[PDB]
Amino acid sequence: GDQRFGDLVFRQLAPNVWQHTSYLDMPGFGAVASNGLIVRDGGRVLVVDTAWTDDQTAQILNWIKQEINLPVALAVVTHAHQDKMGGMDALHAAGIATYANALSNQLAPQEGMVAAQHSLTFAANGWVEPATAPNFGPLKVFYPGPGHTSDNITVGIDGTDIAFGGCLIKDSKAKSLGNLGDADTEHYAASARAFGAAFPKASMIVMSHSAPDSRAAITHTARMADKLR
Ligand SMILES: Cc1cc2oc(=O)cc(CP(=O)(O)O)c2cc1C
Ligand SMILES: [Zn+2]
Ligand SMILES: [Zn+2]
Repeated sequence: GDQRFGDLVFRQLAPNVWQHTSYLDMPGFGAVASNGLIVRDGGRVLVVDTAWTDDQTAQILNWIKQEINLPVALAVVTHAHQDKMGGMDALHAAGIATYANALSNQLAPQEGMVAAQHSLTFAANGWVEPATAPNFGPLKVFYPGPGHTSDNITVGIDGTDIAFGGCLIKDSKAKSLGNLGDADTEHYAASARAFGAAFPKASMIVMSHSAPDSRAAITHTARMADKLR
């Protein structure tokens, strides 16, 4: 199931979808895994989230070249923290068009991140304004409200049972909501439930720091966030 490729791990989730996993030593927390996605859409590849670092992200591109061998048309990154945007320079060095929530791009410099080239904006109901996400193919981008961060976004993969919650969603056995340093504790619970409601048929919930889980990940994350109120 898991394919080790250098210091990264890749796991196929569906015929056209793989999870990428990279690791960073956090003093006091061990070597922390972070997950993103790789999607083949016909003759091109779409990426959700970088790895923690430029070098790791270049290795994702190397894995794509060896295992898929199609151009990477774009990447979308799901908030302005290192696990999701730390490898932006590697995407730009490779010539890949990059997208993030406008707010993520605004926050990127102060977070020590490099902004994506393009900014996504969202309707009042949370769905991305399609003009800002051209050529996204099966990627359906949804802003659920502030939670893990104020800028966190989520992605469903049309034609699959997969939805990606990023750092907003924790697994059904998680003991905490993780890093709340930039979290909106008041709105977290509602944002988690809004993610589930935006992707009601998604049976495989992919997230940043745990293996894919059932929809119980959503209901359990929302119960834990209730305590922050
Ligand atoms: C323990 C911990 C602390 C953190 O402090 C930060 O400032 C940013 C992150 C990355 P995050 O997972 O929040 O996107 C972070 C991650 C972990 C595990
Ligand atoms: Zn984060
Ligand atoms: Zn995280």
